[PDB]
Amino acid sequence: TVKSPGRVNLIGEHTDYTYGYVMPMAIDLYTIITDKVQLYSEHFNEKLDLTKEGSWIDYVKGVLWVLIQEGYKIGGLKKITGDLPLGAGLSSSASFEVGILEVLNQLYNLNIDPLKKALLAKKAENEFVGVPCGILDQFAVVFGKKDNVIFLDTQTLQYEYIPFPKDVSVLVFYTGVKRELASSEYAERKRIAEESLRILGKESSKEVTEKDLGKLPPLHRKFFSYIVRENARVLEVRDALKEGDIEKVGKILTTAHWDLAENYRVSCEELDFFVKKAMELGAYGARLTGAGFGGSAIALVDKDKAKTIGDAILREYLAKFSWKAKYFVVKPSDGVG
Ligand SMILES: Nc1ncnc2c1ncn2[C@@H]1O[C@H](COP(=O)(O)OP(=O)(O)O)[C@@H](O)[C@H]1O
Ligand SMILES: OC[C@H]1O[C@H](O)[C@H](O)[C@@H](O)[C@H]1O
Ligand SMILES: [Mg+2]
Repeated sequence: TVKSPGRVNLIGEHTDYTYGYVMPMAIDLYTIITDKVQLYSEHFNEKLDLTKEGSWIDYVKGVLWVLIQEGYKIGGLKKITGDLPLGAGLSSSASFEVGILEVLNQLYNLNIDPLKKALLAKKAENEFVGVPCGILDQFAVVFGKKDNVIFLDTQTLQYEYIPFPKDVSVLVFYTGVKRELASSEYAERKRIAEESLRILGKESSKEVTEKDLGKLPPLHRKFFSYIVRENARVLEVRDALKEGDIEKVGKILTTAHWDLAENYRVSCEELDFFVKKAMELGAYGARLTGAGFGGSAIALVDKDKAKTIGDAILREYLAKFSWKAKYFVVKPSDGVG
């Protein structure tokens, strides 16, 4: 049996597709996997000689395809339970991918080293399932460590563990919203960023200057100016956190949210409602997490106060919107084990 965590991004959003900085954490809500390929998906109540079908099994088929293309000698396997909500923005995708991968890693004794576990799970999701996405999710879910977040330079895969204060909790709030446009909006942001680097002669958003941004056209400059600003915030969250100044960390997430919401235009009414309400109830800061357009948000909150805050925002939110929102008081966790 294998426990694969989900994940949350502390700071550094829409940054990995230009090879900038990122600071995920694995969280303590999991996927749990228990001759041919025949699996029971407990959530769905349901299913080597490798076609896409249009169903969830496609994540399973993409990992075996990716191990085989790489030459590993594996076989089949014969149940999936879990805490983790699907489609919430807590990357059940990556949890499931690398949970499957590590079952094979353990059984068929592949002794695959961690960073390849992540790069392998991400190729399965990019090439097999049709879904674009940097290394954020797979890395977090594999490299998570107990009382830590992971600073990652995604250009160079150079990472650093930074203790997250034990008397501070990350409040995860799932809005219940998954907008249908989210997918093509992600790809547009991504298309536009790729183009910007290309116009500028640059290879990463770490390199980009004030005079560089002046050379981009209106929308490209609006979108890329945000990324250059996040990169800087990540570095500032990095120092703040290593001094245990969680109030500075919190102020920075807050700035980040409104830069995301106004400029990169990937927030929505209900993420903003959560952030606004978190701040009326004493949070250090709060901010959407993941792609945007719905999904989940985080608030930094004292541990002793977290359930009272969450319950307050939940009821406040459920009076305003009809979606099935949930929240979780979450602990930074170990990656796949
Ligand atoms: N426990 C699971 N059992 C079966 N399928 C799963 C499981 N976890 C994730 N999945 C599959 O992965 C998808 C997760 O979707 P995704 O678009 O990446 O949203 P999220 O960001 O939460 O991962 C689900 O739709 C489902 O097809
Ligand atoms: O930072 C936002 C985030 O959006 C999605 O979650 C992708 O899977 C990530 O790679 C990253 O781009
Ligand atoms: Mg996902």
